[PDB]
Amino acid sequence: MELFQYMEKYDYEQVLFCQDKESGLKAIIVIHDTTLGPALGGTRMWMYNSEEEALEDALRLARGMTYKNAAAGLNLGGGKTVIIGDPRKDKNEAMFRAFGRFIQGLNGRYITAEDVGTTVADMDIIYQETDYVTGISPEFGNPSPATAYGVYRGMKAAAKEAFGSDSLEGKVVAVQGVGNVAYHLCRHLHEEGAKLIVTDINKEAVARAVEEFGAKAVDPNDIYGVECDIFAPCALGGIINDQTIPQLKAKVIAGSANNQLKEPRHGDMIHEMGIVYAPDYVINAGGVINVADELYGYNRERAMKKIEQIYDNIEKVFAIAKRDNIPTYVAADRMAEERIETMRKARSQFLQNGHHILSRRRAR
Amino acid sequence: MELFQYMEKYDYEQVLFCQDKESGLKAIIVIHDTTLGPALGGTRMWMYNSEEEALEDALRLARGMTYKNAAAGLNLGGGKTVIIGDPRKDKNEAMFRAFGRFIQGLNGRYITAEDVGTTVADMDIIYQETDYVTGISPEFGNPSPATAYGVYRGMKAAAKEAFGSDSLEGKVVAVQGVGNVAYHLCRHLHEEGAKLIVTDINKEAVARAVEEFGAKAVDPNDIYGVECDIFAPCALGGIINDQTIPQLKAKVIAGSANNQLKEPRHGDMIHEMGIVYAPDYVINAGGVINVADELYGYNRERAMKKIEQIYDNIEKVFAIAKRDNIPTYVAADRMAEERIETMRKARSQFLQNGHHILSRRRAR
Amino acid sequence: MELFQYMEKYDYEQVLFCQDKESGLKAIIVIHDTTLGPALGGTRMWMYNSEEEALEDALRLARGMTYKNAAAGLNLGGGKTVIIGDPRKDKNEAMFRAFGRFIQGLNGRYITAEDVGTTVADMDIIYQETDYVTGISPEFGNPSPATAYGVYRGMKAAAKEAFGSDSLEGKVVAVQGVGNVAYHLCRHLHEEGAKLIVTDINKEAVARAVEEFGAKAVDPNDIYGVECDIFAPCALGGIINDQTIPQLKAKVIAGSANNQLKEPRHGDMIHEMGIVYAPDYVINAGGVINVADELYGYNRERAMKKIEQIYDNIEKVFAIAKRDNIPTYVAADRMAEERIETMRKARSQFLQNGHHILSRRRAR
Amino acid sequence: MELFQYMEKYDYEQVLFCQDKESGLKAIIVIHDTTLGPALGGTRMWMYNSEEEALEDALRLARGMTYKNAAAGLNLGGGKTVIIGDPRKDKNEAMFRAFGRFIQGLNGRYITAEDVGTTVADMDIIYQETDYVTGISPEFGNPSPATAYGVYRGMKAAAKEAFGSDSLEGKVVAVQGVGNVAYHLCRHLHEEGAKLIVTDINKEAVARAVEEFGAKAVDPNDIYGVECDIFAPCALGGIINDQTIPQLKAKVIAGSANNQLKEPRHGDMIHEMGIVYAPDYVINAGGVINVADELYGYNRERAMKKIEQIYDNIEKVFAIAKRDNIPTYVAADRMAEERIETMRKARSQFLQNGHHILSRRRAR
Amino acid sequence: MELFQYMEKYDYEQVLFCQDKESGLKAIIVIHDTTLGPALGGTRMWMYNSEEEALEDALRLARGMTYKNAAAGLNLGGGKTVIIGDPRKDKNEAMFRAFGRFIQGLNGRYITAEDVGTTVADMDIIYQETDYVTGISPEFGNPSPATAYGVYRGMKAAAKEAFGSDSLEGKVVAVQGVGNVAYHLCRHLHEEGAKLIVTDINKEAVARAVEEFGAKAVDPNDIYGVECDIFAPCALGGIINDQTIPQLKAKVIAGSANNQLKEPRHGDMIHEMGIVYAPDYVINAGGVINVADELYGYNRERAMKKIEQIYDNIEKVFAIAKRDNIPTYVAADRMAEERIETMRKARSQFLQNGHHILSRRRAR
Ligand SMILES: NC(=O)c1ccc[n+]([C@@H]2O[C@H](COP(=O)([O-])OP(=O)(O)OC[C@H]3O[C@@H](n4cnc5c(N)ncnc54)[C@H](O)[C@@H]3O)[C@@H](O)[C@H]2O)c1
Ligand SMILES: NC(=O)c1ccc[n+]([C@@H]2O[C@H](COP(=O)([O-])OP(=O)(O)OC[C@H]3O[C@@H](n4cnc5c(N)ncnc54)[C@H](O)[C@@H]3O)[C@@H](O)[C@H]2O)c1
Ligand SMILES: NC(=O)c1ccc[n+]([C@@H]2O[C@H](COP(=O)([O-])OP(=O)(O)OC[C@H]3O[C@@H](n4cnc5c(N)ncnc54)[C@H](O)[C@@H]3O)[C@@H](O)[C@H]2O)c1
Ligand SMILES: NC(=O)c1ccc[n+]([C@@H]2O[C@H](COP(=O)([O-])OP(=O)(O)OC[C@H]3O[C@@H](n4cnc5c(N)ncnc54)[C@H](O)[C@@H]3O)[C@@H](O)[C@H]2O)c1
Ligand SMILES: NC(=O)c1ccc[n+]([C@@H]2O[C@H](COP(=O)([O-])OP(=O)(O)OC[C@H]3O[C@@H](n4cnc5c(N)ncnc54)[C@H](O)[C@@H]3O)[C@@H](O)[C@H]2O)c1
Repeated sequence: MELFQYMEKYDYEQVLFCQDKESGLKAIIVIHDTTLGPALGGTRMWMYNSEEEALEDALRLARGMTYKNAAAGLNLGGGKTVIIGDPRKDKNEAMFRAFGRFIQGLNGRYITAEDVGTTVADMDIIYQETDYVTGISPEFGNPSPATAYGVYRGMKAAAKEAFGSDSLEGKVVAVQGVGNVAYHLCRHLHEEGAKLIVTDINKEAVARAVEEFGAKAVDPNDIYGVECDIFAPCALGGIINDQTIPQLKAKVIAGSANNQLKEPRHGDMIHEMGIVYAPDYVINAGGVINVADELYGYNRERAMKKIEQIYDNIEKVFAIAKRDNIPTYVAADRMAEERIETMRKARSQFLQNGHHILSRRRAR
Repeated sequence: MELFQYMEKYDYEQVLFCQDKESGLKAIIVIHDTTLGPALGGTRMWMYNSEEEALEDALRLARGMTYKNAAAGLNLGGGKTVIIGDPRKDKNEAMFRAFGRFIQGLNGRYITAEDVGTTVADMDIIYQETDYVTGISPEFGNPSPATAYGVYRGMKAAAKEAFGSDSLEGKVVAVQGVGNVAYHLCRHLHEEGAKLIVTDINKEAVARAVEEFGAKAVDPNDIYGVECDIFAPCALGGIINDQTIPQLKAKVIAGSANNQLKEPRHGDMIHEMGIVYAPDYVINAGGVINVADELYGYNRERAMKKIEQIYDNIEKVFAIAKRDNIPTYVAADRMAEERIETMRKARSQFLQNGHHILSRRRAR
Repeated sequence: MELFQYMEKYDYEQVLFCQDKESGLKAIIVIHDTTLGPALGGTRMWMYNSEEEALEDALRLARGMTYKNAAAGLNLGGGKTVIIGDPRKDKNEAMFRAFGRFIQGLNGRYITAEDVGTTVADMDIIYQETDYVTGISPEFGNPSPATAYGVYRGMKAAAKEAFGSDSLEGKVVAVQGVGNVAYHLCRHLHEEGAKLIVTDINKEAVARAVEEFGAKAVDPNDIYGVECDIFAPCALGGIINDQTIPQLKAKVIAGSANNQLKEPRHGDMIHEMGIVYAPDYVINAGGVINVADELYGYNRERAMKKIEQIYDNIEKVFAIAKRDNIPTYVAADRMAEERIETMRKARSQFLQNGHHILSRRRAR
Repeated sequence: MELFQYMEKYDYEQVLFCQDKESGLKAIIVIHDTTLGPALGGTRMWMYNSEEEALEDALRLARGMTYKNAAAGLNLGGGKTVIIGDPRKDKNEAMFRAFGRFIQGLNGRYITAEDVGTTVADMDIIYQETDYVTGISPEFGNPSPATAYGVYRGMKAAAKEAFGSDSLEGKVVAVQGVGNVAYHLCRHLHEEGAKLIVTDINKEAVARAVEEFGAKAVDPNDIYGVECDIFAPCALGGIINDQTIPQLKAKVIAGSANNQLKEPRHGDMIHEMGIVYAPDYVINAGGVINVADELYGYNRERAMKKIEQIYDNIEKVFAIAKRDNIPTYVAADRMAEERIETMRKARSQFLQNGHHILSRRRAR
Repeated sequence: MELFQYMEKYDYEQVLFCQDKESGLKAIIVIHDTTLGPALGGTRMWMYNSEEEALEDALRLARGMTYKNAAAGLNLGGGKTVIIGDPRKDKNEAMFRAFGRFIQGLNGRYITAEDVGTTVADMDIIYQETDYVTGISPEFGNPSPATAYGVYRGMKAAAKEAFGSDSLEGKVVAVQGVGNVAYHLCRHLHEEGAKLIVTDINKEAVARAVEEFGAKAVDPNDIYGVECDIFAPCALGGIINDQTIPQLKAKVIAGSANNQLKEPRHGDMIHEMGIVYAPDYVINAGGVINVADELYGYNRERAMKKIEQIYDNIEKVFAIAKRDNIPTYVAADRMAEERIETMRKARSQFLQNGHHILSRRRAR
């Protein structure tokens, strides 16, 4: 692969291949940047056809988590674990005890959380070996009201961008998927008093939506052509593709879905038309904020006060996009890199007793 | 300025000029005295025309905080920070991360709090770099009921000075400004059963006052000439000036406003007439007590029990003023300096494991 | 002075005005940069006519120590203390106990050493209050053989620059001043087998030089016109001025004197002629290396092995000067700033247990 | 006094004379025995005519607290402080800050609490200097329900001694004094369903007693001659004197009063008659148990479960009194000394990490 | 005795009566002042007729050690232990193990050393229980060359006072007693080249003195009338009495004997005549400096460099005596009290990590 070429083109710190034979563990931990703080990342268990599939996937997700944690305002880096196995039939205790010792042997340099493939029952076996695991605690045990609240605030900011007013009484919001994250979103949007147009691949969830908030049951294939204001995709990625760009009649795209643009040329075309696209990983970053506020000792009010700042994050993305005459998906990356370089240069004076995110401190 | 002459005439320990270029921070931390404990002080952000304006302002406020923290009964010194900038447009994260590291590099020798110009959203960025910051905690998050309760107790003490009885059923209290601190004061004064005469530059707050407690709406320019007993200024400083001294018909001045006397000759004239002036920084010291009780781990009952002692503080000020045949604004300074010198001499025996206000101790 | 303008033009971290009234201390500690490590600097006691004289002097010496400690290879920053007093009649214990507590209250952020005005009898009073003081220890108690050894190595490097050969058998070295630092230098130069031409304002030291190593007694005013190879000034600063540049018949200037060029235009003219000027603060940095190796627990062999690298330091200065087509006194500053920026960027990965120069570690 | 003779006859460890001149403190701390644990004792402020009065008083109370803390089941020794002053007019902050440093300088070897003469407002000034102070905490802030509950349990045990049955439905209890400790006692005695005969020097408290529980208002001088079963003195000491022994018609004396027997010959005569006298410092030891359970972090259920054991303490006193053919006031001392000697001999095996009552341990 | 009156007239911190019955220990520890540091004092074992004899003796020696440790330049207070027993027949291990635990229970607040009555074989039993004991270590094991060296330096200073020249070639020194401390003194005085006149109650030591350095054997009763310059008493106290003042023909009294003046009226008469009396506890303080330098880890060169400063101590005593127009034995007390008050006021700024003499620090 010439793996140091791929590392050198993007400045990856480490890739790290763990293995354990009596338990059957093959894991790839990738730490991209640990400038702001420790590298928080999800632990994803999935079956890949080779090692190179898993390696490329771990490297892309490490870069993505660095820009997410930076542009969210967290003092955390970016990394990602891939466990090569099958989560239906290739789990036991022994691989997670082996894996928790491989995390404890990095000495706090990498913090893990649950992701696609692991549950909060495998981060209890890891917690028996390490402290550097999050999303576990009896105080904590559910990021979906948090992610919905952050999508709500980002939609406020994008509405003040595209229109000037953020009071959404008198707006039309089309929402695809009502799966636990757009559901609380639809709670927030009707409790403000906005009109809702929902769809889903199921109908029982659509029946729940119409019974709760009087939404409009529309078929899933033509959610794209609905004349609305704010289109909020919450189902999958690759939704904005070449096959669907002229189908839109909305000017504000702000949803919780990951990897919304299929190719960056689509983002170029959206910026040439005029659809106000707030970027994908700045809006939906509420769940990562929620699971990173556990590192203080979890408190609901502090974490919701931090999730409230996604309004300001989106507003700075649009300010940089209008200053630099670039699209907004480029403005998100440049916001994050400016925060990384500025905190490299502004935290340079010597202290022999500095605080990081894992520090021992006063109870207060 | 010959800055060591000004430091030597009043025994300032340190002045300390912080600077950071990539974040735009220019700060002046002034530590006057750290005999009793660490130097607690506010962090004030304001735009000054030069450096000398900010320097003179920081030095005056450092001396003022030393006498306030001493005469309140706290084990804390006096200092003050001035950040030279514009709080409407010259804030970001990077200057407060730089500034929090400059506080952490004093090693607990200076504790900061919010003041005129900063909020409790900038002491969360400082808290990511240091423990020596107060007014932040999720247990804590509001000094105004505390400051009003302390003004109430000091008015009890001044009423027992001027009359002998502290039960205020049958008294007349004129209050200017109903802005969040005299409001709870008016709650306390009518729940004792005293008659209220309020005024304000607004009328909606006056309407709220009349609707709540049946106060008397009087115009703001002639609040000074109202025949009353206890005049409680709660709006600005420089109220007692030469233009308004013969306007008074009250004999007890006890309000929460800072810098009440314009010049000390006015205090000389008040003492020559006979108006019982309890001093400004002894009465309104309840908010500093509230934000300094957080250093124990915040508890409401302990802090209110400590705010209750402003009765005794005012009573000792009047005892020293009658012992020493001086005015009361001089009696406040001499009370504070006697407490400083007595705790210098009475805490002189050696211990290798002493407790200060920042010490680690048993949870209990 | 508009002191933040002068701080912002050169990126000073702190200026810090200490004062103590019962002991008579007025001190100015200036910390320029603490990127590489703590700020090591001398404590200089001298009488200045005002505060502004002392302030300008402290600021210049702080910048000079930053570039010296950087270009020497040390993990130390640059700072400087000025005590405003008279060392003949205004010393006692009480000001150094007060001053040692003001250094201990920076928490290791600034390390002090002896300099022009203090002795190793005032850094014993400071040592009773702090650990952040160097040059004191009973293992240690004499930087002059170290500084001479470093001047010897730098002269080796400048001789290989100007000629190609470093074996100095068959060279002519003119040395002014034989005061304890050029004396061991003349030991090294005749034990290699090089011819010496010494001078001094005294004659008894010249008699000692001629009796020891057979040097040539030449008058002090015409040491400049002596036809030689390597001219080694070791007396004062401002030697290379406009009045003496055409007097030289030497092509290698390498001496232990501080502030050799009077103005940088003189360095421009030296580079236009062709005299190989190795810069002043790269050669004579052996004494600072000697007093900074005490921070490990002093060992003579490790410190001499570190002083041996001034050959490589001079060789990199000449490599940058030939790469960048600038003079050598500019090449020294650019070497130091490249080392500062490169160690800012190469030590950026997170550790929660990093080592600095003041760290506790294994005895081994 | 030949003070070491008095110390040697009873094995006092230390007497310790503290003094502070600028605050006016003259204190006598007496530590009798610290075998079981640290010496807990009250701090009593009172005016004595000389030093010898205070010294004899401190020595008697130190021995009394050793036998109380031993026979109660606590891991605490016995000591006592006497401050020589006047609590009406000779208190300030400075003497308690001086005194708290003199307690902190014993290093946990002596723990102080409130007693006759100090309040819980002087153990807040001491708490600013030391951890070895009890009865202060915001969790804690009232030993009187505890002392009453313990008197109730001891009366249960004495009733099973004198009769065999502990169910007190159908008994007659005469109680003198209804001052906050016999009041909750009378609550417990009527909620079991026992008949009450109360008296007091006041009548309003007697009116409260008759209105609450239907007690019988009897004059205070002839409470001694009332035909009853269990006489419970709760007012003063010296009640059982020669003038009142034939006045009794009761066979169970069990009250919360200190120093009940005037001379031990009275206890000899009570044991010769047959009145079941449970001793004074075994019954009323509930308040000391309450203020010593704060040293764990105060919990109400654990402390009440420990106060419940006074039944077993009284039962062992009567078992030793019937085994050894001695009176019961001698049986209390011998119970305590057997516990002291047995815990000297049974805790003799070496540990390098033992637990005492002041130890740091797991939160759990 | 009214022991708090005697404590209050001189500001004694503590008197502390230890006792242990199974070992037979009766000890009186007196701590006078612990402002400068911990209280260093000797442990003296002697038989006194009562307690009051021992108590008065302990109090006088505590005050004397405070002024000695202050005027010597040490960071140590003054205290003194008296053990009431007979050192010929009333020692064992058990009393020193009991006593070492009573010193460890003061927590470093009092440091003990050997004195009249104990040896360095009883401070090995104490060292098995505590660290706060000095004069014991295998590095250490002999204050007499130190005390002689300090007497030599003080005699240098008194010779420059009385004459102007300190080079003692051509002087006459009469020395009584040649017992281990004047012996090394006579070594120093003839190795400078001064003429010696020795005497002693023995003759074999006088024969050793004449054989070594050619001294002059003079009878012991008329050592006082010898026409000399510097009279150096080294035998006992009470030498300068009314019976011997006109016998002197010397003008410089500088010897190592304790308690040289019988009454202070004798010192008044010496100052009225003109005999330059350097005070007793400033000259002979070399042994206390030697045993207090062990607290750093003992090093001979550092301790001798500190003993060298007795020249400067005597010079400041004479400067204060000529400034204040008082005798010199009063000038010694006022030098010490000025050092105590100045270090109370100059070490007042807050640090949470200060160094004292018992602090843990870097090995270096
Ligand atoms: N929960 C969080 O905090 C968080 C964080 C980041 C991203 N997200 C993203 O939010 C999206 C959904 O959230 P979730 O995974 O937590 O719950 P979810 O998977 O239950 O919600 C998805 C629902 O969308 C519907 N769906 C599937 N295909 C669809 C299609 N073509 N068209 C319309 N609807 C379709 C289904 O009802 C599905 O249950 C996901 O893309 C997830 O990655 C969530
Ligand atoms: N909150 C505290 O704990 C605390 C502590 C110390 C001092 N203070 C002082 O209390 C004063 C007011 O308290 P605040 O700042 O917290 O709330 P605030 O500023 O809202 O109250 C001030 C109100 O007074 C009225 N006002 C302005 N000018 C007036 C004028 N000429 N005449 C009459 N009323 C006028 C306005 O209604 C104003 O809102 C201030 O001077 C403040 O410095 C408060
Ligand atoms: N010792 C070190 O480690 C070190 C470090 C850095 C710089 N230096 C520099 O080295 C120089 C001298 O070293 P030093 O101060 O340690 O010992 P030093 O002061 O005793 O040596 C200087 C001697 O030069 C002679 N001198 C004075 N004026 C002269 C003149 N016009 N011409 C010729 N000679 C003259 C005198 O003999 C003088 O004693 C100084 O400039 C010092 O700053 C020394
Ligand atoms: N509160 C405790 O935990 C505790 C602990 C140990 C001992 N005690 C003892 O309990 C006794 C009383 O308890 P307290 O001090 O806490 O409250 P208290 O002092 O208010 O109760 C005493 C009351 O007894 C009455 N009194 C006074 N003289 C009397 C007399 N000749 N005859 C009858 N009644 C008389 C008065 O009403 C008095 O208020 C005291 O002797 C106290 O020492 C209490
Ligand atoms: N060793 C120290 O560091 C130190 C410190 C402080 C004080 N001193 C004092 O130094 C004095 C002697 O020193 P030492 O005790 O260590 O050794 P030491 O007791 O052996 O020296 C005293 C000698 O003086 C002689 N002596 C006794 N009576 C005499 C008399 N009337 N006239 C002349 N000589 C007489 C004897 O030879 C005696 O041995 C003592 O007063 C001691 O208190 C010593």
